[PDB]
Amino acid sequence: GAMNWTVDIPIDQLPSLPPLPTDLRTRLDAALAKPAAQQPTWPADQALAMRTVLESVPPVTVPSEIVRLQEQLAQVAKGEAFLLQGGDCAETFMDNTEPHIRGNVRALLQMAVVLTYGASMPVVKVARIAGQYAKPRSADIDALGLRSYRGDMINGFAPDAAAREHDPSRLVRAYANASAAMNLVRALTSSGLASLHLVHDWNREFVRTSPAGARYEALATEIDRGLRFMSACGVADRNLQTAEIYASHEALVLDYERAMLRLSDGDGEPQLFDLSAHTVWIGERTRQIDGAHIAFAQVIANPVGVKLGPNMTPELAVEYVERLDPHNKPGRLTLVSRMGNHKVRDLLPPIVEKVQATGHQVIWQCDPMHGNTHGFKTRHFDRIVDEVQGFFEVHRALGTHPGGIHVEITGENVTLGGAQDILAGRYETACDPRLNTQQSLELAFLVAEMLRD
Amino acid sequence: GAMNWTVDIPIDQLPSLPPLPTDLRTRLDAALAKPAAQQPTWPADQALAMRTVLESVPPVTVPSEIVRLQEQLAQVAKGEAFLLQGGDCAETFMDNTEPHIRGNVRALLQMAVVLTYGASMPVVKVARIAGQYAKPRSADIDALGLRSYRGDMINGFAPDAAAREHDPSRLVRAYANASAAMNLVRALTSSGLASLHLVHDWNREFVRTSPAGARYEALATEIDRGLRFMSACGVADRNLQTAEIYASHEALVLDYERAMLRLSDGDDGEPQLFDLSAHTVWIGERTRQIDGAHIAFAQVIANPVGVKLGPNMTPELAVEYVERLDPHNKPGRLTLVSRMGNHKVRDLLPPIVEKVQATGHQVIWQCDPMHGNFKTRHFDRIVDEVQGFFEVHRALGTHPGGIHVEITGENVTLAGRYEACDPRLNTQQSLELAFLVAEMLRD
Amino acid sequence: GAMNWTVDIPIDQLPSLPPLPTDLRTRLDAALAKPAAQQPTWPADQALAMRTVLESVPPVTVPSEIVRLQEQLAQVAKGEAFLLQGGDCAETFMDNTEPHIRGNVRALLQMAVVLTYGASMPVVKVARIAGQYAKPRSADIDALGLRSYRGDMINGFAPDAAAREHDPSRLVRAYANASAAMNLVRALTSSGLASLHLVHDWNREFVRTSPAGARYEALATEIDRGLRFMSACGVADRNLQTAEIYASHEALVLDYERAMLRLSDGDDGEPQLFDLSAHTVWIGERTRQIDGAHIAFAQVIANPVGVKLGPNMTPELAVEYVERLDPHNKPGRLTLVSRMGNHKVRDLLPPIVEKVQATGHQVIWQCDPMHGNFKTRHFDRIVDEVQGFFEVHRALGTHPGGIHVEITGENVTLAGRYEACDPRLNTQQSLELAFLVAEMLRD
Amino acid sequence: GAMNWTVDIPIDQLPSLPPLPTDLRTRLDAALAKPAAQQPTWPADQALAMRTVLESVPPVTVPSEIVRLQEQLAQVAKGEAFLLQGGDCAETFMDNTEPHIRGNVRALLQMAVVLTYGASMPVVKVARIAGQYAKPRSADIDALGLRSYRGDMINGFAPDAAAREHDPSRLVRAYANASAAMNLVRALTSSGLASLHLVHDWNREFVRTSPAGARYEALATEIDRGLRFMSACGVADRNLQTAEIYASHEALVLDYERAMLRLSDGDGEPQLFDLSAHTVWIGERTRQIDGAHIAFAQVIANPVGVKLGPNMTPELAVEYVERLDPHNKPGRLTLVSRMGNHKVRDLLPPIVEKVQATGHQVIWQCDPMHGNTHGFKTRHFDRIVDEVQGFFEVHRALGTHPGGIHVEITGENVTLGGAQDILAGRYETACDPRLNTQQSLELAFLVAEMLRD
Ligand SMILES: N[C@@H](Cc1c[nH]c2ccccc12)C(=O)O
Ligand SMILES: N[C@@H](Cc1c[nH]c2ccccc12)C(=O)O
Ligand SMILES: N[C@@H](Cc1c[nH]c2ccccc12)C(=O)O
Ligand SMILES: N[C@@H](Cc1c[nH]c2ccccc12)C(=O)O
Ligand SMILES: [Cl-]
Ligand SMILES: [Cl-]
Ligand SMILES: [Mn+2]
Ligand SMILES: [Mn+2]
Ligand SMILES: [Mn+2]
Ligand SMILES: [Mn+2]
Repeated sequence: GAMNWTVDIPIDQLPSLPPLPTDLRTRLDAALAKPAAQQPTWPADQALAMRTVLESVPPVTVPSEIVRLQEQLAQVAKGEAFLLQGGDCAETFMDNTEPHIRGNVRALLQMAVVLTYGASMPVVKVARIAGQYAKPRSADIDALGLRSYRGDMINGFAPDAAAREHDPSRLVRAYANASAAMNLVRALTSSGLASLHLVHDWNREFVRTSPAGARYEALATEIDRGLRFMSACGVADRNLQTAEIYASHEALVLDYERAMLRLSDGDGEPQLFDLSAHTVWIGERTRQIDGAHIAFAQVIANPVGVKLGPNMTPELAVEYVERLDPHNKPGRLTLVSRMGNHKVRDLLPPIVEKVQATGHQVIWQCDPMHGNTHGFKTRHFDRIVDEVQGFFEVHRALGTHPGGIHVEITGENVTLGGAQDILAGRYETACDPRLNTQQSLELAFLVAEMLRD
Repeated sequence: GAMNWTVDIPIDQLPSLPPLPTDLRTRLDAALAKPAAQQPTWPADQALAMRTVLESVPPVTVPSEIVRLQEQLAQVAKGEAFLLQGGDCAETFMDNTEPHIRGNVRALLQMAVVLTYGASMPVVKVARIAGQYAKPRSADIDALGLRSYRGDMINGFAPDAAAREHDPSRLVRAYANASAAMNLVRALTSSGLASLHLVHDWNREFVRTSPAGARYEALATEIDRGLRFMSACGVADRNLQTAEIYASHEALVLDYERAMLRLSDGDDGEPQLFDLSAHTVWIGERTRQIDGAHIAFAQVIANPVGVKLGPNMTPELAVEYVERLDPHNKPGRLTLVSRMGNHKVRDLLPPIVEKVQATGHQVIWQCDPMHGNFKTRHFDRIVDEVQGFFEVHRALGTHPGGIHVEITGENVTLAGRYEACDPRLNTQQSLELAFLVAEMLRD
Repeated sequence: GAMNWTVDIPIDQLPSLPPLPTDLRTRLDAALAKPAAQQPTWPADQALAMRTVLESVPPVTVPSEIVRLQEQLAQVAKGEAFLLQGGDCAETFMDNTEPHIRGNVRALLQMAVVLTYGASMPVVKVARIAGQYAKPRSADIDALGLRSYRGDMINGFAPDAAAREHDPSRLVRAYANASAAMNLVRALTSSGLASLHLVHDWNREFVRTSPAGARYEALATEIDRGLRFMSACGVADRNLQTAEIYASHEALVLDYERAMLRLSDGDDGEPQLFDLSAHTVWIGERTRQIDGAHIAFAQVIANPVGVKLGPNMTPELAVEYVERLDPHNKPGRLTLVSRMGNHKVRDLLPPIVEKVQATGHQVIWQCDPMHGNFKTRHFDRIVDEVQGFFEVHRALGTHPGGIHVEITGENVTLAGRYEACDPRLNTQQSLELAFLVAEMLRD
Repeated sequence: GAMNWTVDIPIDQLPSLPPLPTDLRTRLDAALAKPAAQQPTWPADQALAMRTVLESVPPVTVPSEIVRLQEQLAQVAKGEAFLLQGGDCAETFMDNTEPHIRGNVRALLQMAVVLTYGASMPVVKVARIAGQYAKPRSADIDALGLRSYRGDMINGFAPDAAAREHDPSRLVRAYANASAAMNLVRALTSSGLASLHLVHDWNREFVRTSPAGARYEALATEIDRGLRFMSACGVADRNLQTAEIYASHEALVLDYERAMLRLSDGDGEPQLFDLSAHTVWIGERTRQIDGAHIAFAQVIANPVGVKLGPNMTPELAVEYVERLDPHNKPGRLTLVSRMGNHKVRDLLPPIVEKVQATGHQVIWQCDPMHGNTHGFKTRHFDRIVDEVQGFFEVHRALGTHPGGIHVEITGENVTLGGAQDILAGRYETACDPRLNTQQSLELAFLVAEMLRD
C-alpha cells in the first residue's frame, strides 16, 4: 500500500522445528557470550524474531557437501591440490541477477582451467557468492555524514538516513537472495556452463581479442592441446562436463550465522554445521582471539579461514592453529595472508615457520587485494601480481605449499587499473575495486606461470 | 522492516528485462489477452509491481535443463522410458522445510527404484515441488462461508476473512519458497540422498516392518539382488550415486508464470521463451479451455507441458490439443494426462488413444489415478485406475508411459493426521502403489 | 621338412635364458631333485633339447596378469568373490580348434553369468585350457594291453604301441597348441564373445528350448531383469563388454613347467619365478606327495596354486599343505580343492576346514564334484556333492568359495557321442549345474 | 634322432573342419588362377599338405577385431585420426622372443604417445609383427652364390645351400610363431605395458639421456603436463591403462594367406577374412593389377594397403582404387607412398589429385624408408625425415589429409646412420637397416612437430 516505489513483502510466521540439542547449545551460548566486533545495532527482540524465521528455512548447503569439501581441502593442505577463491567483494541484492551470477561463475571457472593446467593438480573452486552481504567498517560516519553502509544484510547503499538504519528484516532478504543464487549456481554448474571445453573457448576468445592477449597465446594453446589430447586418448569425458563451485563468505553477522546452524543426520556423529555456506572465514577486524567470531568458528564443523594482516605475530598465528584445528584435521583451517606486496617477503616467512613446527597442516592462501589499496579507491594490478609472486617466493624458499589464492573479481567489464590500460567509466562495486573479468583471467595466467616456474 | 514483519523491496532501479523479439512479444500479449479461468482477483497495479520484482530474480531452473528433460521425455514417448511424477497435492509455505522436502524427495526416489526395476527402463523423475502453490476451485465461497483457499501463492489457509484476501505479495513469497526448495532438492540429489543403494535400503526397511511387507518381499529381494549384481559385474557407478529430480507444478497463476519467462540465447533456429519457474508444467481440467490463456501460454513456451484429460474429453478435442501444443511433432513435448475414475477409464480412454495415435504425433500417456476418485480417496480405486489404464495400452499396443500421483514423506492419513488439500497417499501407500504398478509393468 | 611332416628347429644359436639369482637356482634345483610321481619316461637328452626350445619362446601368460589374478583370488578367499573353474577334462591337439575353443569359452561364460547373479558377487573365471594336455594314470598298461594314454603332451590317444611311446617332441607341440589357444581366448574375450548381453541371450535360448528349461525360467528371467535394470540405471558399460578368462591346468609334467619359468623384473621385495605356461596351476591327488617335486615346485613359483584333497586327507596334512604353500599368509595364494564323493563330503570335510581355519590363513575352499563320483558319472551325485559342500560351509560359517568342473561346448554324452577322458558334463549339464549351484548360493 | 643340433617336431595330422562355402571358393579359385610374382618354389603336394594343417588351426585374429579396425581407419581416412605403422622389417623365428617383442611394442607405443599429442587426435597403432616372415627379392642369386633368403616363412638366413631350400614346413612354423607373438602382444597391451603414464616415462627417460634429448625437452614436458592435466581433471582413467595394437604384414606368400582364410559368423553377412593378421598390404613387386595378390586383396574383407613407388601413374593409382574399394568404404584402402625424399614433392601431387577426384576416401600414408636405401645397406635419417616432411608439404598444399606413417623399427639398440652420431657394431636385421629404438622415437618427435606446424 505505497505511493512509495517499494513493495512490502510480509514475512510469514511459520511454526518451528525442534531446537538444536542441549550440550551443543550450552557450548554455543558460551561462545556467543563473548564480545563480538562490528555487529549490527538493531534491537534484540527484532533480531530474535528474524532468527526464528531463518531457523526453519531450507539450508543453503547440506552437511555432506561440507564433508566433501573438507576432504578436498585436505589434499590442498598436503600439497596435492590448489585452492582458488574469488567473487564479488560485496554482493548486492540489486545485482543478484542471473547475468551477474553467470558472469562471476564463468570468470571463476575460466581462472580455474588455467590454474588447473598450470598447477598440474586439482583446483578446489570456492566462490565468494550466496551470502557475502555484510562488511566491517572502521568508521562510524562516512564522507557524506551518514552511518556507514555495512552491506545489504545490514543496511542499504543509498546515501540517505532511512536506508542506513540497521534493519534485521535484511537477514531474511539476505537468506532469500543467497538461496536463490545458490540454486542458480548448482543449476549452471551441473547443466553445461561448467563444461571444460566450453570454458576454455572463452579463454581462447580472450587471448584472441585482449590487447594483452599476445602475451598469453602460448600457454592458452598449450592448454587447448592438453584438452584435445584428452579426447584423442578417448577418456570418459563425463567429469569434464561439470565442476563443483562451493559457496563462501566472511562470517560477520552472528545473528545470521547462528540462525543458519543445523545439526547433521547421524550417519562420526551429528555435528554443528553452519549451512549458510560451505566455508566461511573471519576478517582482520573480527578475529579477536577471545571474541565471538573465533569462538563461533570453533564450534562449527565447516572448514574455516582466518585473514592474517601485517600485524600478525607468529605466536598469534600458532594460537589460531591451536584454537581452530584442535584435532589436527588437515585443511580444516586456512590461514589467509594479506600483507601488501612490499611486506609479504619479510613478514610471512616467520609465521609459516612457527606454524609448520606445530605439526598441524593448514592451507596457506594468498589474498593479494586487501593489502594493496590506496577520487575512487583503487588497487594496482602490478602490486597485486607481485604479492602473489612474493608469496610463492616465501613457500619455495621454505619448502612449504603455496596452497591457493583469494581474489576479488567479477564477470562484468568494470574499471582497478593496469590489466591492459586503466575509473569514472564503470566503477560499479559497493565496496573495493573488483578487478574486472579480464584482469582476473590475466592474473590466473600469471599465477599459472608461477606454478610451472 | 522488521518492526512490521515485512521485507521492503524498492522497484525503481530494479534490473529490467531486455526487449523481447518483437514477435515473441506479440505472440505472448496475444496469448495473455485471451480469457483466463481461475485467476486471483488482485489489483493490476500491485500485480505489475510484484511481476517486476520476479522479472529480475534468479530463475528456478535454466533452459538447458529443460532441453535435457525434453530429450528424456522423448524416450518415454517412444516407449523406452517411464515417467513418474509425484509430490504434495499442494505445497505450503509453512511446510517448506528441510524435513518435509527430504521426505518427499525420498518417497519419490523410493518409488522410482521399484518402477525402474519393474519397467526395465529408465524412469524420468518429476516432483510436484518448488511451485505447486496455486490451486483451482469450483466454488468461490467454501463450507465455512469464506472465500475459498486457493493455495499459498494467492491467499492463506487460515479460516478467516483477512487471510483469504487475495494478496499479490504472495507471488514473491511463492518465488522465495520455490527457489529455496529447489536449492535443497539439487543439493540432496547430488550429494547422497539419491544414492541408489541408500534408497533401496529404505525400501528394505519398509518391506521388513510394514504390515503389508510380506506381500512385497519377493520383489524387494529381487531388486536387491539386481543391485548386488551391478557391483558383482564391476560396473562403474558414479551414475548410481545421484539422480535427477525435475521440478513441476500446475501452471495456473499467469501473473507468476509470465514473470518467470526468460529468453534463451537460442540454438535450434532462434531464441525461445522458457518458463523458468519449473522444468515442466501442466494445465488442469478447469483451465484447459481450448482458446483460453493457459493453452495459448503453453504454446508460447518451450518447456514440455501436459494437459489433464477428464471424463468429458472427446477424441476430437484431444487431437486438437495435440495439434496446438505439439505443432512440430517433437516426441515428449506433450503429455496427455488421463484422469477418469477407475470405473470409467477402461471405456473412455481407448477411443482417445486411437485417434491421437493416428495423428502420427508421439505423446506421453500418463495416468493420474487421483483426481478422478474429510475428503478421502480409496487406495483400491486408485490402484484400479492405473490397472485399467495399463489394460487399455496393452490392448492397443501403445505405451503406458507413466503415472502422476499426489503423495508425501509424512505419516499422514483419518481425524488422526489429515494434512492443504485432497488426501495424499501417504509415504507408505505411495511405495505400495509403486510396488503394485511395477507388477503391472512386469505382468 | 615338409617331406617328413616335421618342423626342424636348430638348437645351437637359440636365445638362452639369463642366469637365475643364485638363490632361485638353488631352490629350484633342490625342488626338482625330489622324487616326482607320474612323469613321462623319455630320455634326458631329448627332454633337455626340447626344454631349451621352450626356454626361448614367448610365454603363454605374463607376470602382471598372475599378480592381477592373485588379487582377485584374495577377494574369493575373503568371502567376497566366487571362483569358477571349468573346461575340458583333457584338451587334445586334434580338437584345439576355433569352434571347440569358442564352445568352451561360451559354456564357461554362460555359467559365470548365472553364478555371478546367484552369488551376488564377482566371479573369477578360470578355464582348463591352453595346457591341460597331461594326465596321471594309476596303471601303466591299460585295458587293451597298451602303455596308458597320458595326454597329448606325453603320447598319443590312438590304440597302438608306436602312438603310445613317450615322445618329448610333444612338449613343443603342446606349447604351440597352448599359445595358439590362448591367443584365441584373449581375442574372443576382448572382442565381443564375452559381452554380458550376448552371453545371457544364450542362456535364454537354453531355457526356451531345453526340456529342463521350465525349471530354470524363473531365475533366467530374474537375471534378464537384473541386466535390463543396469541399462535402465544408465550405468556405463564398457565393463559389460569384456570378461577375463584365466588359463589353468594340472602342473604335472615338470619338464614342461620348468621350461616355462620366467623371472619377473620384481617389485614386492625382489625378483620372482613365475610359471608362465598358465596363470594358475594345481597339483593332483597322485602327485601331491608332501616332500615330492610337485609340491616343492609349487613353493618356488609365484602363481596362485591349488591342491586336490581326496577322501584320505587328514586335517593335519591339510594344515601342512597350507603352511608349505602359503608361508606368507597371502589370501588366495592357495586353493584347497575338495573332491570326496557326495556320499563322503559331509563327514570328511568339516574337520579339515576347522583345522585349517584355525591356522589364521585364508585359503579358497573349492569343490571339485567330479573326480570323486564307458566310464560315466551321475549328474545327481555331482550336484549332490556341491550341495553337501555348501552345507559344510553354511554349518561352519566359512566361505564356499568355488567349483572346479570338467565340461565342454559340444553336445557330448552314451555310445552316441563319447569324447580323451572321464565324462564331461556336456554344455547343457554345465549350465544346469550352474543354475543349480546359483540356487544353493541364494538359498 | 639327431647328431644334428636340430629337433624335428612332428606336424600332427588333424581332421579338418568343414570347407569354406562354394560361391566364395569359386571367387577365390578364379582369383588365384592369376599369375603371382615372387612365390616360393616348393612342390604343390607339399604346399597343399601344409595348407591343410593351417586350415584348421585357431586364427591369429578374429573378424570382429577387423571390423573394429575398419571403423577406426574410416576416421583416419576422413582426417580425424592418424595411422602409425611400424615394426621389424623382417621378423625372424630366432628373435621371436619376449624381450624382442616387448621391445618393439614399447617403441611403437612410445611413438604413439608423441604422435597422439602432436596430431591432437587418435592414433591407430599397427605393428609389423606376428607374420612379417616373407620378403620379395629382385635377385635369384645373392652375393655369396646362393639362392636368396626370402624370409623365415620360405627358407633360412644361414649362408648354406640346405638352409636356402624353400621348405613348406616353414608355413606351419610361421603360424606357430605368429600365433605366439600375437598372444604376447594381447597380454602386454591389456595388462600394463601399454599404460600411458608408464610409456611416457620411457619418453622422459629418453629425453633426459639421449644426446639429442635437449632438442625434444620442450615437447616432452608439454606432453607430461598434458598427462598431468588429465589426472588433475579427475578423468575416468581406464582408457589410459591399455591400448590396441593391431597386427600386420605384407601379404606375399599366397599359400599362407589362403590357408588362413576364414568365414565370419552370421551376426551384414558372413565374409571372407584373412585371419593371419588384422591388415595386410601388397608390396611394389607384387601389385600387378591383373595378378593374384591384388585379386586376393579384392576378395578379402580386411583393410588393405598398396605400396606406391616412383613409377606410379595417377591412372594406375585410380585403378587400384576402383579394384580394391569398389564399395566406397572409407579407409578400406590405404595407398602407401614410398618415393624417395628427392622425388616425393614432384611425384605425389598428381597421384593424390587424380585419386581424390574419384570420390573415394583412401588413407594416404607415408613410407619414408623403402625409397631411401643406398659395406652394409643403410639409410640416412635426414632423408627419411625429409620424405615425411615433403609428404606433409604435398597434403598441406592440396588440402588433403596426411594420414599416417609406415616405418621400419625396433626396441633394440641397433646401428641406419644419423640419429645422434651413426654400423659394424650392431647391424642385426635379416633385411634393411631398421632405424633403432632411439631414431624411431626422434622421428616421432619430428613428425609431431610437422603435425602442430
Ligand atoms: N570436473 C573437473 C574438470 C573440470 C570440469 N569443468 C572445469 C572447469 C574448470 C576447470 C576444471 C574443470 C574439475 O572440476 O576439475
Ligand atoms: N542415476 C540413475 C540410477 C539411480 C541413482 N539413484 C537412483 C534412485 C532411484 C532410481 C534410480 C537411481 C537414475 O537416476 O535413473
Ligand atoms: N566384466 C564383468 C561383467 C561381465 C561381462 N561379461 C560377462 C560374462 C559373464 C559374466 C560376467 C560378465 C565380469 O567379467 O565379471
Ligand atoms: N587407450 C588410448 C590412450 C592410450 C593408452 N595407452 C597409450 C599409449 C600410447 C598412446 C595412447 C595411449 C589410446 O590407445 O589412444
Ligand atoms: Cl469472518
Ligand atoms: Cl601292438
Ligand atoms: Mn574486499
Ligand atoms: Mn489434487
Ligand atoms: Mn578329470
Ligand atoms: Mn623393408
